[PDB]
Amino acid sequence: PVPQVAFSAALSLPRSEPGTVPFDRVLLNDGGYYDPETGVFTAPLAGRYLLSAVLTGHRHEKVEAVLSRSNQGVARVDSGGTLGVFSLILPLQAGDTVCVDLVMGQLAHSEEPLTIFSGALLYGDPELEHA
Amino acid sequence: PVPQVAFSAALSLPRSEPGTVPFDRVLLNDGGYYDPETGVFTAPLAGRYLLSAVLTGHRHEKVEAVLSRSNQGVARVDSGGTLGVFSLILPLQAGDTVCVDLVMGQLAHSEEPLTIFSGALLYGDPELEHA
Amino acid sequence: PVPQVAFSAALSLPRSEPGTVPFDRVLLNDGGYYDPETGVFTAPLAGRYLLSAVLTGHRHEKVEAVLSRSNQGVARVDSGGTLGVFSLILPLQAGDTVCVDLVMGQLAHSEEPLTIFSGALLYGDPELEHA
Repeated sequence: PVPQVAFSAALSLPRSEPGTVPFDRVLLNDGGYYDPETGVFTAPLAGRYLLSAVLTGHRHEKVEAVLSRSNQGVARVDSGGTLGVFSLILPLQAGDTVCVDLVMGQLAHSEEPLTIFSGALLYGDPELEHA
Repeated sequence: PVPQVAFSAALSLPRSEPGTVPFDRVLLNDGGYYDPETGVFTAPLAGRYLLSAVLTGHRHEKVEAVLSRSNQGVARVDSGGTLGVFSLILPLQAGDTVCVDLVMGQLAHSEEPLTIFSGALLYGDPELEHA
Repeated sequence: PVPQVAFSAALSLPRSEPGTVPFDRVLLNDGGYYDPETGVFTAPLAGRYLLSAVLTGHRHEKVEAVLSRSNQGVARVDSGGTLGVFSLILPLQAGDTVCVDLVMGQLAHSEEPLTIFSGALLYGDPELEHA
């Protein structure tokens, strides 16, 4: 079959927001699949997919590292301003969910950056089984 | 059918040029399709394609943002040293034309950087119609 | 036929290493094909592939440029801290091998950074011949 799924959204709100930023730029993503408002990414794709996250510089320090399902830790989108970090590929389980850790030092500063999260389907698993 | 099109060129001229730079490194692009001398990109591909522009740092300030056909503004290749900015995907119309705006402040300095413009075909629209 | 090959490894050793870093994070690469311990990349893929190298900043100066088979020089993974530099595409010969040049100034400092080398197959040459 052909899952033909693509997904990508852009954030550009005006100024001071009440908290974290949602996404109003629907560029391409009918099913949505991964809500960037909560970051709860439910990926049924099953296959090989191209993921790309935009890394804010923020040289003021702190450690950003997104959790990865099945191992926790695992920085695929690593930002240092059984466990390893990867960027190109994407070892993800069917239905599993990814979550961002954003807490590595309390005494810090207050800020609200912006981030773009795109990720398009490249190839899906076409059975590929052999009894 | 199979449009099988790829296009990408590299710039590396010696030193001071009389103005903007052309491209003499033919890596892979028989049809050419998008003239990087004028930037008039006529894309007949129609489908999903992979585009990648190289961002010069130039921290000296000024705002670089490439125009996008149908809306004007629209920074897909955004560089800040209905309208939104995207990097991974590429919503382009068949025959559409992309153009860069490079004017956001007159009182500035004179310089001539270099830029690499690669972009390879990923998947094309194979009819996909259903009466 | 279907070569179905993917390859990518991650390095994260503890602290001071005796020399260059190997790779213990097997993310996806059964054949291996390109040993990152020596960098001797033997690519039989033959087709179009997506390559991505991670560039360490190292603003302390020096010139890093990976050699390219068939021409020598040719900086595909260029880092300046018949010959041209490209990043997206990948003009590689079947069986040829790529090697990194890491010597552009003797009077320098001693350091041992880390690097991630991923590269996944996109499309292979399916005969495409026409007597």
